[PDB]
Amino acid sequence: KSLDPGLKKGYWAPEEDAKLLQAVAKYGEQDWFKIREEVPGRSDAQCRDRYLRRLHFSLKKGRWNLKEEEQLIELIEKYGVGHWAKIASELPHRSGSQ
DNA sequence: CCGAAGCGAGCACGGTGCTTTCCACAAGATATATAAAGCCAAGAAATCGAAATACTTTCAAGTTACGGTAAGCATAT
Repeated sequence: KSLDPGLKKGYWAPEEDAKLLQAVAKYGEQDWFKIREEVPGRSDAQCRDRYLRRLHFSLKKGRWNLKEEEQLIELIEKYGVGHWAKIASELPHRSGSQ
């Protein structure tokens, strides 16, 4: 993903809405190397996490209400700290980076 | 019948320090036969060493799911 003349380091999504989302109907969540052969300027390593953090549905999002602190408590009560410990390996999509 | 000229010639040259073709017939050669004994000697049958075309495992190579901080931009005070 470095020293490559064919990659693009942009911030927005120019044509990504069509180049990257078609794979949702084309390929599964495996063998991402088939995607980079058709989408120029994008590498599979960043594309995986982009697809993940963009097309996920089950996330703790919204405004901080009077019922979310209990959610945080029961989240940090499942196995422990969760952010950086090994217990993050079994947390479903609850990665530490978020 | 002697005379001249070749001409062949015995005579000398110092002291020492054998092969094969036949009658001779008198022996030889090739002939069994036990019979114990070990070995040499060539033809099959059993056995084992070298190894190649294959199977396990080791080992290099890149692409894989999963972060570690760090920087540019939106919006509340």
